[PDB]
Amino acid sequence: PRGSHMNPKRIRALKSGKQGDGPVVYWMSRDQRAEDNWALLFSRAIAKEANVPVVVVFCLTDEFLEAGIRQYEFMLKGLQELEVSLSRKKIPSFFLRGDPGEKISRFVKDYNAGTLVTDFSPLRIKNQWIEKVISGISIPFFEVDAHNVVPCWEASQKHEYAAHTFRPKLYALLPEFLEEFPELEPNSVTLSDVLETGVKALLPERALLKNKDPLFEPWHFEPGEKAAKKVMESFIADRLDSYGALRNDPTKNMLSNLSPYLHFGQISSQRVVLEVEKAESNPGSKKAFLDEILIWKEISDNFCYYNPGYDGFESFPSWAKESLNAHRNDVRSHIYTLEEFEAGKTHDPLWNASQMELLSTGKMHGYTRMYWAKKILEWSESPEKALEIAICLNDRYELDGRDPNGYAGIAWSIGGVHDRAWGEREVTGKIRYMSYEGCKRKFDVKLYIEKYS
DNA sequence: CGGCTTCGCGCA
DNA sequence: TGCGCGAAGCCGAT
Ligand SMILES: Cc1cc2nc3c(=O)[nH]c(=O)nc-3n(C[C@H](O)[C@H](O)[C@H](O)COP(=O)(O)OP(=O)(O)OC[C@H]3O[C@@H](n4cnc5c(N)ncnc54)[C@H](O)[C@@H]3O)c2cc1C
Repeated sequence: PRGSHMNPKRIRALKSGKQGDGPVVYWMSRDQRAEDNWALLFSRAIAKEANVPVVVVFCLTDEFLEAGIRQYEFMLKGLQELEVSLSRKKIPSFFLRGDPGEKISRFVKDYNAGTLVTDFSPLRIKNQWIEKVISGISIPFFEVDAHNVVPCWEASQKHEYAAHTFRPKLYALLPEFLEEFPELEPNSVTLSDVLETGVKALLPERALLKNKDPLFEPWHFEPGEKAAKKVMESFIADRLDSYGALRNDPTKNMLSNLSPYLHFGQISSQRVVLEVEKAESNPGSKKAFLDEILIWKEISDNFCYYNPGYDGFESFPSWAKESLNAHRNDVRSHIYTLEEFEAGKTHDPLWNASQMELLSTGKMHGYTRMYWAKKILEWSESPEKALEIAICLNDRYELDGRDPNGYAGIAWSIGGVHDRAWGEREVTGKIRYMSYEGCKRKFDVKLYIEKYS
């Protein structure tokens, strides 16, 4: 519907109805940014065709209490910045509190909205909210993929077994869907209290040391749309060249460090891709980084979109389910409870340091996250309980948590999703093994351990 | 049947 | 350090 720099395959109809006479509403959830946002861009273009203004609505659920302050403050601080950015474009933004199923339905009826638009998330709860909203409105309802370069439903119509089968499908579609963004045209027809409330409720559950001092260090990542672009620029200028060689060395700060911003949608992944492609850097680094942000990120969306049990044992490939089941009665060399993992009270100082990097920074290094989750399986009572422990700690403490990438990455580590079978072992069966000595031969483990006590 | 993210391991 | 191989199962291939 309408457009010049607008591929209509990025948009799909969720509900048919008679377009009302009122404003077009972008229900923003996953992509909390004003620039490089196809969902906001398509809402703007729709509003222009109907000769009405575009508005933005955001509903804050009670689901923040299940995580921590660190995610709550990162999102809210960024949202305070976004509120101003939209204001400059004469686009009003309304922030609701409660269940989106009821509030968004009510918001469209009370403000006489003409069209409703939302962005795309493959997670179960978003689909739940959408179905409730559909049953509570009569205006058309659209969905736009503003998070993936190639729309999730276009890249593939099925669960992809591996990156080597998904890669050619995804990259074949890049010349069509990888394109520059148009400017957001302003409207022509023209929070801080929520933040103090949520913190007061989340203070009793704060991660604290033995000195009653909080563990989280908030200065490693400034939230917001402007900071995200700043992190992207310094990556291309200072880190991209060495990425290909040092990306898996957790003693070196060579990752992009973009994942917190990407998760809350404060920066567009397509934007990162556009700028990295144009950079003249190590071709091996660019290929490695573009592979991660394109293939692996968007195959995580694919995984959750086509496996609604994406966070459960049932979603593992049959060979992994058969192997792990056979080893359910094997004696584990160690058994730790969730609380003992959470506090870093295992026998393994490398594991403990990884959990400490997570507790202190809210961003565990990408390489050690594999080691971290595989030892949770190795030292747990059962595969299901390891999945519970890993998902729990990931979503509680990772700034980028509660994300398709986390479920796919944990399912890769514990259940062999998007991996293959390896040598038979006790307890972990044919799931890929990673060892302390394997890490010693790859990077300075003692240095990593010492930085994080 | 070729060859698989991120493996360990032997060996330059 | 980097490379090649081993141990495994299966997908798209033919
Ligand atoms: C056990 C486990 C849990 C994970 N949990 C999360 C999570 O909660 N949130 C999250 O965003 N990522 C998660 N990942 C993926 C990966 O570890 C992080 O995306 C990465 O560490 C973020 O740092 P970065 O942006 O510097 O990564 P970079 O090396 O700079 O990569 C750039 C971007 O590529 C994407 N990417 C990189 N590696 C992967 C991967 N394996 N799968 C999917 N996308 C990837 C991410 O969007 C990332 O931000 C998890 C991986 C594992 C093994």
